[PDB]
Amino acid sequence: MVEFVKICGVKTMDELRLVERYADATGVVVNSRSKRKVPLKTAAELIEMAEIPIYLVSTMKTFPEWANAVEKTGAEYIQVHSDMHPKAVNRLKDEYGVSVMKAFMVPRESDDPAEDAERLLELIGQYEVDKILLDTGVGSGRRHDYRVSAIIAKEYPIVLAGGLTPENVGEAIRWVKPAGVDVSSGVERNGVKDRVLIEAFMAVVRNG
Ligand SMILES: [Cl-]
Ligand code: NA
Repeated sequence: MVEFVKICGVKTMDELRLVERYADATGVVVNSRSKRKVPLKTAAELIEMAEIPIYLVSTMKTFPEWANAVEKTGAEYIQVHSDMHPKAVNRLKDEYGVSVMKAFMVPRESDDPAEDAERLLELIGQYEVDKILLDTGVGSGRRHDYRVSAIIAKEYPIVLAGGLTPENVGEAIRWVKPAGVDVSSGVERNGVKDRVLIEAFMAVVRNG
């Protein structure tokens, strides 16, 4: 049983209200290399009208960048998609009172997933965050990424992310057994959050 579902990358009020009927959390992307990027003012509006937790999602690297974006948007939740220092992560929680989900890339430095898993756990232990997101990759290495993530998921209630779709999320869940899943383009139709795709995704998460 997955307890947490996040649909990331809402760009409009229409996409937000749709996602809110299904997801435990959503996210709005700023100051990042992303098709879902919106200006800070646009993110500030979605953050104000959201009725579920909405993450300010970004690859911003430095404290002043994050601090400016938190001041301008009023974000309560942030998703740090970068290797900003745990000390800088902690400064944001104390000085702005935000909850943090930290995203980690799944390393592919060994053919044995257990060794990539050991390296990943030592990086994760360096942070004090509400939530751990594991961002899985593509191609043939994806099966390796699931094997790594499955080891991590025994130690932390991780959120599994990366290329999830209605067609493949069932295998990802019973392979990795995460506490949560995160999906973006897998529930888009021509780049718009799509109700029928979301319902197909949720059916798998709730069924088995
Ligand atoms: Cl936190
Ligand atoms: Na705007």
